[PDB]
Amino acid sequence: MISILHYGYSFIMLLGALYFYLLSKDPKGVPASEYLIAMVIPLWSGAAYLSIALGQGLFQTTIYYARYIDWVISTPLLLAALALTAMFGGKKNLTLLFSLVALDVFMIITGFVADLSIGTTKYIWYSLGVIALIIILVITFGPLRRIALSNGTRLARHYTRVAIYLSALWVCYPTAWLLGPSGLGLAQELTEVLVFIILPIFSKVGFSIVDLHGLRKLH
Amino acid sequence: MISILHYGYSFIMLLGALYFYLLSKDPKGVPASEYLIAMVIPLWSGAAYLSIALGQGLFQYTTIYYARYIDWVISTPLLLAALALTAMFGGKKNLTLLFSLVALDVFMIITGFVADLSIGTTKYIWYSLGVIALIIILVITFGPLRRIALSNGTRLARHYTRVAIYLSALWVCYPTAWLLGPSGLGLAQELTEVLVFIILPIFSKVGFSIVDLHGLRKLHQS
Amino acid sequence: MISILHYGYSFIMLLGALYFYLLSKDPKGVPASEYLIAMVIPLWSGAAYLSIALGQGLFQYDDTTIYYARYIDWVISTPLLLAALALTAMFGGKKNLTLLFSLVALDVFMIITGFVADLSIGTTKYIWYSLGVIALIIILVITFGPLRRIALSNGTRLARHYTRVAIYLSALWVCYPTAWLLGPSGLGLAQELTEVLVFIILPIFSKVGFSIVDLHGLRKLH
Ligand SMILES: CCCCCCCC/C=C/CCCCCCCC(=O)O
Ligand SMILES: CCCCCCCC/C=C/CCCCCCCC(=O)O
Ligand code: NA
Ligand code: NA
Ligand code: NA
Repeated sequence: MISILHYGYSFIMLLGALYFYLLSKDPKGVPASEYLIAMVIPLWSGAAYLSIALGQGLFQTTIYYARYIDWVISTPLLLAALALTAMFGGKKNLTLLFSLVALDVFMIITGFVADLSIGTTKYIWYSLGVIALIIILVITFGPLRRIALSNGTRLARHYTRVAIYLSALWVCYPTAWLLGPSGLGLAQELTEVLVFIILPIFSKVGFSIVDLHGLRKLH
Repeated sequence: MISILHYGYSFIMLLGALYFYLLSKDPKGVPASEYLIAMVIPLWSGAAYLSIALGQGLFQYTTIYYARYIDWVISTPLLLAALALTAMFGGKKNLTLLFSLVALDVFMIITGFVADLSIGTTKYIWYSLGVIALIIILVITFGPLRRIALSNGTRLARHYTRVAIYLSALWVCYPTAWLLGPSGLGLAQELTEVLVFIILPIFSKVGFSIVDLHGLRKLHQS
Repeated sequence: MISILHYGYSFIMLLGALYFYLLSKDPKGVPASEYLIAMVIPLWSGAAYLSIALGQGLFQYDDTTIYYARYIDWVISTPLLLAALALTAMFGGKKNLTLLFSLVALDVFMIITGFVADLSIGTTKYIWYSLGVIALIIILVITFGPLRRIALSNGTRLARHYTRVAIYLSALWVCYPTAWLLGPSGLGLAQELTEVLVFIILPIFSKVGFSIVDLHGLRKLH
């Protein structure tokens, strides 16, 4: 079951990538950079999840290490997408964007180190990752939202919608991680696998459908 | 012999790097970034192949020359950056297209490494994903990236076309050698593969940048 | 004691990061990028040294302990430190990102040769070490030559600040390979505990000390 769920996920990622590629050819005022980011996220994730489907991107708790290889690239790119949405039609703040990238890469590395750790040490690393996530959300709903508001009512309305979308999904990851085999071990592996199949379909493909459709409608 | 071939390779990389350094001191309208990229590629490749010469950048698994992937994951995106910057010479940069090539290329090299670690059907899935990435890189090279070159005038576009064809002819030899040698079908012997992955990169790295830098320098006015 | 020294270091990195965050809130003409770099350096280093304090970021190898988390630290914190130095030289003028990325490439190479030297034994170790020292010498040539000439092109006052931080950085930087060679990774003349103390005290000055000196001096131009 675990193998065919990962093959299915990789196929959905490939269809999302092809959809974003088709949109890119009639871009309706959205810069090519947004289409490139929207394609890299699912292709990279698709490849990492294909490695799990093939029996390769895990070692035996089972550590699904290919998830961290995925997220360490896909998650900073998602925050770049969200930052570029806030900045659409205005000056870029690349400092703020790279602040999110740095927090996010740190967050994913702490999760990988937490997974390889035992006891108190595990929850130290996990806590540092959660703190990085809180700072990401403070930026999202604070200074980054203020840039979105500076770019007019329609853009700020779209940004708010994708900020809530992204944030609601993002808080689910560390919650599932803590409940599952990597943390307290209350949730079963098969549950956790389905959560880390379904959540990222929404976080990667769903998010960029919502984001690119909104930005395109501003044309 | 395999150790000595890697030492010789590393020495040629050093000479190439020092030659590009010397050109950089009299740049003839070529920006400093082209000289930097042309130096990093052979110095990085030189270090990676030195590790193979010393017996460190390889392991038994059949021998995996893993230091080749450490080499290519840096030197190959930089070579595509060089090609892209040639297409954009005298005109506006399209860094979105440049980074598209980087992303495709890093993915291609990683699928190679994973293919080398794999056995059976799995090996050929990773290899095929790498080949698809290469095909897209060549579609970009001869389609949108060439249209940028054509926008920068006749002489630049002629040079771009020479460099693009030179790169493409060498680049298709890599996955061809991979598939024929011990990592794939095991038709060619280890030594044969080693010599191909010594001689190809001398032309791909040092050769490419000699052609590219000389062609850009010739466009210089006074 | 080694564990407690690392906990104390991480705490000092966190206090430094918080000080730079507080300065960033009233920035006095210094761009946000300088404050971000000044925060990332100590947070990253603090995390890497936390892994040593917890007993994770080290292993036994040749009957000696490799503090591998130092190289994880330095491969990110050291290129950021050179970026901070380069941005100081360019303050009030056109950026030279080519020269900045030249220093980043040299620096990342230098740290990687150190890591490989640490994993090596005999002649091989000193080959890798020597390549990293060559990279450091080139970094220092850049720092006191072309990068200082950029600082001089941004006027007397900026160039005086640049020269101060260039000397500060360089004096600490030459200590690292010196300690490395004397200590258990090299000749084994200095004891493990001495090398641990050196690689605690030096980085407090290199990371937090450097950004205090750099940011105070830039803020005073306001
Ligand atoms: C945890 C990994 C650490 C990686 C560090 C990455 C971030 C630090 C680097 C600095 C980025 C600064 C960006 C400068 C852009 C200025 C232009 C602008 O603000 O629009
Ligand atoms: C050892 C690993 C090497 C990794 C770093 C490689 C860096 C090579 C890339 C070149 C960057 C070019 C900088 C862009 C130039 C813009 C114009 C300028 O301000 O000079
Ligand atoms: Na976006
Ligand atoms: Na070029
Ligand atoms: Na600075």
